[PDB]
Amino acid sequence: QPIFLNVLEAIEPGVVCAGHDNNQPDSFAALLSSLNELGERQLVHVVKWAKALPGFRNLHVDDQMAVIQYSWMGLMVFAMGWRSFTNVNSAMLYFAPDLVFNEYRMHKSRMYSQCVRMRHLSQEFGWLQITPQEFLCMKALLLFSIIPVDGLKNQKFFDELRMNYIKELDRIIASCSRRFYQLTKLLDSVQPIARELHQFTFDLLIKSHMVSVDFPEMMAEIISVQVPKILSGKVKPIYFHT
Ligand SMILES: C[C@]12CCC(=O)C[C@@H]1CC[C@@H]1[C@@H]2CC[C@]2(C)[C@@H](O)CC[C@@H]12
Repeated sequence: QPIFLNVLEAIEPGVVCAGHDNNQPDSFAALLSSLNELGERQLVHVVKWAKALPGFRNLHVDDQMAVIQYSWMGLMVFAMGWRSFTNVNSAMLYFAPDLVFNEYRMHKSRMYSQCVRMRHLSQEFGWLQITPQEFLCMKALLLFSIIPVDGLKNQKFFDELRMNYIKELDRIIASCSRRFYQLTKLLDSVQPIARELHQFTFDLLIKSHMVSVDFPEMMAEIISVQVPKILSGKVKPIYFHT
């Protein structure tokens, strides 16, 4: 109904295929290379989504790219959890229409423990009865949920932007106080999942040539330049709850 939800609903990216050959057997190299390629493809959509968000041009240009390059993992995981919930009721991880992870592929990817936590996130959309509007509002907040400890180039504009995206989530929610507690808690729970994936993908990139896993260009750069800033503690998530 407001101008805010109109925009989020209008800019929400469509379907993104991974390009996975489902005829080949489920090897560690094949699954991860297809996930990597899906990441490269989704990263193009996340950029164009982010730039079309209300007030996103208020940020400094370096801060615009920085906030995208830090928050992409959590954003994509959260959207994937939503796809998994809506399509297959959180039974499998719906990374893309041509890349759906069953229990076997959770195991063959050597990421079973991480896939379990992502499936658990997907089940929370069902357990908490999250609406599409709450999903979109929450997802938009995740873009503004990880920053350098030293701060951004223009920190005031980020703070003002983050404040307003919190306000919009509180609005579309509305002893209802428990709701906001729960949604903030669910948003916080994305961050530990994203950190495990940051560690996994970083380790995988280092050893990629040995295990024949293919990393595309933007993924290789971001995982080698931006992700280690997060893993070294220079860049950290903004939690709601301590
Ligand atoms: C973001 C992606 C791809 C987009 C998505 O739907 C969620 C998914 C979560 C796991 C990521 C994957 C991109 C490729 C990664 C980073 C692998 O290198 C290891 C974990 C994978």
